[PDB]
Amino acid sequence: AVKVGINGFGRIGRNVFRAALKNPDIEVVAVNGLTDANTLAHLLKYDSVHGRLDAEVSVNGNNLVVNGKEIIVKAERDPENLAWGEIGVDIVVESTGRFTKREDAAKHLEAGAKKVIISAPAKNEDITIVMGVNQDKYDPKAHHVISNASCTTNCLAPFAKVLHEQFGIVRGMMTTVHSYTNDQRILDASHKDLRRARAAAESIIPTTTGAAKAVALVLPELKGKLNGMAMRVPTPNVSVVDLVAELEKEVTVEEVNAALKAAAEGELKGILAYSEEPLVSRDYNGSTVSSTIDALSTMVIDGKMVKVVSWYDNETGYSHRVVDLAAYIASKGL
Amino acid sequence: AVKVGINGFGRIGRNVFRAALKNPDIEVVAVNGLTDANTLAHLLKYDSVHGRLDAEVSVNGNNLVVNGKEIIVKAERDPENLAWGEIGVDIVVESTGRFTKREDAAKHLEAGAKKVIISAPAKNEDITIVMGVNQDKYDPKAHHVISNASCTTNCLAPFAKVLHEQFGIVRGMMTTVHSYTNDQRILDASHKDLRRARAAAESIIPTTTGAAKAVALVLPELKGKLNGMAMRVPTPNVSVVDLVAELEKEVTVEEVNAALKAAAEGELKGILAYSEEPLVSRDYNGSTVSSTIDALSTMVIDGKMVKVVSWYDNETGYSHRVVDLAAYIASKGL
Amino acid sequence: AVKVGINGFGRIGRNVFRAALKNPDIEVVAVNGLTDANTLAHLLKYDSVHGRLDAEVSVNGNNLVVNGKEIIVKAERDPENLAWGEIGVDIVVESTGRFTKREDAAKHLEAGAKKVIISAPAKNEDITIVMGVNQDKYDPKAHHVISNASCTTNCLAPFAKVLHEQFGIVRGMMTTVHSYTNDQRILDASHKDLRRARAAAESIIPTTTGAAKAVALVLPELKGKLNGMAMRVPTPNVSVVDLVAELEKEVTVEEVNAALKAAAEGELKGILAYSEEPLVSRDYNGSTVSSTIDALSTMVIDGKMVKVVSWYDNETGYSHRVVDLAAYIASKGL
Amino acid sequence: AVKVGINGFGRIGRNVFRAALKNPDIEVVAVNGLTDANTLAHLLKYDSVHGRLDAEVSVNGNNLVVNGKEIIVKAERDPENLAWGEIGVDIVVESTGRFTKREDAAKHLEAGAKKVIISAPAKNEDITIVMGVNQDKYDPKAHHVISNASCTTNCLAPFAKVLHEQFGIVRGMMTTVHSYTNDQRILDASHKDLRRARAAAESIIPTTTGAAKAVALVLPELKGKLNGMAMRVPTPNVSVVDLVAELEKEVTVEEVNAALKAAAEGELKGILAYSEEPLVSRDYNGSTVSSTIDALSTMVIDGKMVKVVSWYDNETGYSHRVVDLAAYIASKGL
Ligand SMILES: NC(=O)C1=CN([C@@H]2O[C@H](COP(=O)(O)OP(=O)(O)OC[C@H]3O[C@@H](n4cnc5c(N)ncnc54)[C@H](OP(=O)(O)O)[C@@H]3O)[C@@H](O)[C@H]2O)C=CC1
Ligand SMILES: NC(=O)C1=CN([C@@H]2O[C@H](COP(=O)(O)OP(=O)(O)OC[C@H]3O[C@@H](n4cnc5c(N)ncnc54)[C@H](OP(=O)(O)O)[C@@H]3O)[C@@H](O)[C@H]2O)C=CC1
Ligand SMILES: NC(=O)C1=CN([C@@H]2O[C@H](COP(=O)(O)OP(=O)(O)OC[C@H]3O[C@@H](n4cnc5c(N)ncnc54)[C@H](OP(=O)(O)O)[C@@H]3O)[C@@H](O)[C@H]2O)C=CC1
Ligand SMILES: NC(=O)C1=CN([C@@H]2O[C@H](COP(=O)(O)OP(=O)(O)OC[C@H]3O[C@@H](n4cnc5c(N)ncnc54)[C@H](OP(=O)(O)O)[C@@H]3O)[C@@H](O)[C@H]2O)C=CC1
Repeated sequence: AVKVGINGFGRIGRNVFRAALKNPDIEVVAVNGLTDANTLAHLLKYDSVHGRLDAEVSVNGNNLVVNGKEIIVKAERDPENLAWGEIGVDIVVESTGRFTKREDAAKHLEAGAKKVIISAPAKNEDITIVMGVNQDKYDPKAHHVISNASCTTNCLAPFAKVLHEQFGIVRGMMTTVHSYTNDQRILDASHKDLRRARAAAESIIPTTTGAAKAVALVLPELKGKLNGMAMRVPTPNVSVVDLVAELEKEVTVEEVNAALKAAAEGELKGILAYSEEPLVSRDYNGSTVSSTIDALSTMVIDGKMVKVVSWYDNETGYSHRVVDLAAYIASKGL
Repeated sequence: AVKVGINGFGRIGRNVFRAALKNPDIEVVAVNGLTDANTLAHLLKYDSVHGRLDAEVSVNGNNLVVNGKEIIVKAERDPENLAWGEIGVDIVVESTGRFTKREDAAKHLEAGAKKVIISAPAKNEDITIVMGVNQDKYDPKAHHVISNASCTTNCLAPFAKVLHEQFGIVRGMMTTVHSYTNDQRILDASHKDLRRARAAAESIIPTTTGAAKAVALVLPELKGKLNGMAMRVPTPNVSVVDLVAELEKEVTVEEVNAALKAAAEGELKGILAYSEEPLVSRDYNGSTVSSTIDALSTMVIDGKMVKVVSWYDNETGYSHRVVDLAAYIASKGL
Repeated sequence: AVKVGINGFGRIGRNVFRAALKNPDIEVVAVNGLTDANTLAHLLKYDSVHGRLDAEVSVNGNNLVVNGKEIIVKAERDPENLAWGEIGVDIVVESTGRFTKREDAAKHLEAGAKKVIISAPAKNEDITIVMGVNQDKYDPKAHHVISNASCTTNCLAPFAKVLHEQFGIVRGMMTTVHSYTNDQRILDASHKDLRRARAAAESIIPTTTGAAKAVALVLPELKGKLNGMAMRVPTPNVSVVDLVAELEKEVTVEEVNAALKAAAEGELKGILAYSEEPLVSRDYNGSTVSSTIDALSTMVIDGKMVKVVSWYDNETGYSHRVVDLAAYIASKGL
Repeated sequence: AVKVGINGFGRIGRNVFRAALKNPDIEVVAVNGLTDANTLAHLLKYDSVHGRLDAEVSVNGNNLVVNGKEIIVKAERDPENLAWGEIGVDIVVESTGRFTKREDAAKHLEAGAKKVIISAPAKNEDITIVMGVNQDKYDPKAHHVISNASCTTNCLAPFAKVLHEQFGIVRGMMTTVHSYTNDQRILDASHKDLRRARAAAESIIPTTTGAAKAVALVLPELKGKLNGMAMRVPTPNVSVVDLVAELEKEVTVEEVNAALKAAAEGELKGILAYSEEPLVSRDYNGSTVSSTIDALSTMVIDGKMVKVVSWYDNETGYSHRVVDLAAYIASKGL
């Protein structure tokens, strides 16, 4: 229903396009990338991780045709030259990873767009929203350049919000055993992060994460109470968060799990999910929720230190949340 | 000079042999497996994880000849029929993974060996030892079936000791991101643990570990103070411990790091290591220590919550421990 | 209609089941393994390669329930004690990998079955059949212990048949760059084959194959004309046969490609397929045909030496042909 | 003795460096990249595939100090601004993959160098040399910009030369099951070759090669009698060539294998090795030789068709021939 555009047709760009296909409220009408329509059609149809797209994918001239609907293809590397206004696009998904500072992503608004959602942590964005945690603090008048946050922050927040509401977190650390991404190297090559410079499918690669910090942007009362690290491992997709927190109240594994299960059926249905099954990561590939509690891994020590473990498909769940935010923003009118 | 017999020439047994060649104090004279000498020489000679053995390996009759010395090869399924006496083996390394209970491991004693080291956590053993932490508590008169704990416990124990001795650990949670081992499956197949039943090279597989609780055997005062889990990921060797604990005292990163570094250069030299280089797991493949602190990852929240990260080559570090334990026992006079 | 029993609920055993679920002409009524119904149930439901089973899988005591249907779960490691005769089973799929010699597979007949399908190259079988190539030679009154050959032979026989009737093969050699299977080791371990004893997910492993001479069994015209090898590589599923051959006739890539495409659209429809898309292995995961020609890879040198590349999902394509042979055999009287 | 400069400090540039350290005739005095000295020295020091370099590496100013010798680090994205002449560099190793047209490679000569070796196949290069095959055609007067060929052409040419010399090649096809390289993609991303645009570690990926045809640039008699393709698999290093040739004379495996053994221990020692061991890829990681015949894989059909399989560590063997060629050039006069 609401016209949308995707700048940067990559892992997240193509996955948002795939998710958009089932949302009614929105309609992706144009996409921009650095490649031709034929490459774009191929990468869109066949995916190593997500499989063959189930739709009629074709190319007419330099315009994609998916299930009969024509999508316009651009190759304008400079975001102010896209002309979103010429084609009616109201929402633009910024997923190139290059325009995360508000002044750059703002170029889309220059080009005619009304709202810009950045699929990554940002700088000086008008607002940071994690669906299920603070979409409500959104104002159509004041927020135009919204950050959807990171995939890691999307997994953690929802169940950090419950844990906090319920038992209260005094402090905690998280580690995300995360699959590799396109920001890494196939074989030892230059990278600013000397660890990410190393062969991705060959080692456990410790790296930084600002996801633990970022959650304070959506859960202010958790400011200065969390921190953590990341460990990129040799799987192509699906990651897991392992949170160890000291709470204010005294609990047991059973009360902690009952709490998460309740939210998963209540307020966070669709965002937070609860699994009591002993699954592995390849089983979460295709998961649309942002966070699935591995109930079997919950642990308590001294009645005050919990260990919660959550799964998340960094591409599918996050892409879906981009679609959700898009459609939510659109419903608040613009 | 002390004759060593190895039962179960697999990953730990072969590596223990490899490590044994570097130490003259002991002499491996016998090895028991369930294949021919020819299959053993090849598997000993070519290692996918560690590379070719630097030494002459040959097959004479059905005994191995490594650097001219002939090693007796046995094919006794039943430990009771090994006759370690007939050939003078003094210490036996029990590395089959099948005889971790006193009932079975003791069969080696009844068969003529004086001491047995189980290269894994055991049941009803005379004593559980982690070198550098409590070997001093070994009693040559009272202890015959010795357990050398697990590779995880060996990693965490030596630094847990430091943090505790000098700071005080109220409570802690751990996660070891572990390479996969031969107890897993290449493709989905039957397994007691439905998690380790899944294709090892394809997923991040959460599983259990008694390592955390096993620290209490070697460090009695940390009984019931720490607990944890594991996450098997797609790498062939090298693992890492992630400990998150609450100290008695309020420290800083530098504070913690100073203590671990000091310990490694003095107290726990050769056992505990300290690294300030941003390395990846592959870099630790071949490392002989038990624990190398990834100093760039030490982290503190509030001054009370610490996160320390430590690398350990699960096969090489551990096997050099088995060799050091076997040399220490023998020094107490068999 | 026909009632089926599966002996060895392995990768092939469970994928044959998944395939059968869709077919009304057959009916899986019981499975045997070396584990409990709860383990089999979980393995049948979550697959690391093919994903979750879209059906209702549950347990009823010791029995499996799948979509309202009850499947008998046994755990008899000796075919002699299977009693298929008692439960009404007509066709038994022998997919353990341990009973491929008539002397062992015929036990199923003695146990009351009417036909046995060996899911691998057999010894002293009654007939080896490659659907599409020679199921026509199947005699219902004479053949009862049937071999469905190997996944590689099922890939190769279809197009070698076509090229041979079309231009006639004079001699050729093939290599199957194959995915690793459960017959290999995770990390270096004992194996009847020292190539296969090496860490599977770590190297390109040359190994032997009987698939190319086995072809002679279904197309005797090609006896002593073909030969070949295999190289197991680090992918969990999907393989590709590489055939280079000397032709009786001089041809063009374009002629060779036209023959193959015609056979796929006509005679060999559903077994031999043809593609002109620039695809990779992950793309053929789920494929039901036995052999898919990668036309872009087709080459010709001197108009006499050709090269033909074909894909095959070693688990799915092969699992579907077992079901196909099951229904064919059935229809011919049982 | 002869001062060398390396341009492009990548997998091939750093490996040539490791090689060069161990060669008395050459001396790398300078390297040019596109990143800071510290990033370069960490990449040189730790290698995920080859290990920790045994030599003291440090960064004195913007220069690298290796084993006491200071190496000049430049960061000129443009060849002619390199001033190789000022610092007295005679031979420049071109390993960026960007200056393969003799016109671009000539810019080094513009900048003061006397000779340029392109570590890849070139366009309009002066002479293409494969060590052991045609280094004798090098003319110190006529040749300035020289191509060392590709790792694949270096594996194929030496045994093709032997086969055609002893038996005579009527024609043949080849396939190099090759490891992935930096020109590939981590996860599905834009690429000129749609096969290479796919996740490198996840699939078997069929691609094209110039190798088989490029053989004629070293062995002209073989012009037109060869062609092949490539298949990159999920291994980080070490490749294998699989040639099936229709020979002129009727031979036996023993005869094909005897001729190869002779040359390996005679005329081509150092370049062609011969193995009768059942080895796998990981075993050739670090081989300096250009081609090792897997004697066990040698097979022949109809007395005229043969298949010979050869291993080659694509980074190390090739990096050792560049140094070799460099040293041979130095010997002929600069
Ligand atoms: N992968 C994941 O798990 C997640 C990633 N993200 C974030 O999303 C962003 C992109 O990541 P991801 O999709 O993973 O990576 P990709 O590299 O797969 O996607 C980035 C895309 O941007 C395209 N691109 C670059 N510049 C332009 C341009 N100027 N105009 C048009 N297209 C352009 C690139 O095209 P080309 O390839 O031609 O260079 C590429 O297709 C980053 O901010 C990342 O941190 C957030 C959550 C999850
Ligand atoms: N892998 C690692 O990183 C570490 C492992 N451990 C422990 O070490 C032990 C071995 O593990 P790992 O080395 O990985 O396993 P492996 O599976 O590689 O080796 C096990 C060996 O035991 C042999 N074996 C089994 N039964 C017998 C028997 N009855 N008589 C003689 N030989 C026998 C096997 O022969 P065959 O192969 O023919 O079946 C096999 O080589 C386990 O207890 C494990 O928990 C502890 C620390 C680290
Ligand atoms: N995988 C492939 O790509 C293909 C394999 N094949 C052939 O299929 C056959 C099966 O192979 P695959 O599916 O890969 O292997 P798996 O190991 O997964 O399956 C073998 C099944 O055999 C079971 N089994 C072993 N002994 C018994 C017994 N005595 N009684 C009951 N069940 C038993 C195993 O149980 P458990 O694991 O609990 O011990 C397992 O469930 C082999 O002949 C193989 O050559 C043919 C085409 C394709
Ligand atoms: N890899 C192998 O197995 C083999 C490769 N080759 C050939 O070697 C060449 C490079 O291969 P490989 O090492 O694999 O690739 P890499 O990408 O690892 O190396 C490319 C190197 O060149 C650098 N670079 C790029 N442009 C410039 C520039 N303008 N000035 C200075 N430095 C530059 C890159 O730096 P940066 O990373 O910061 O961009 C990088 O260090 C190619 O021609 C390849 O075909 C030949 C035999 C074997």
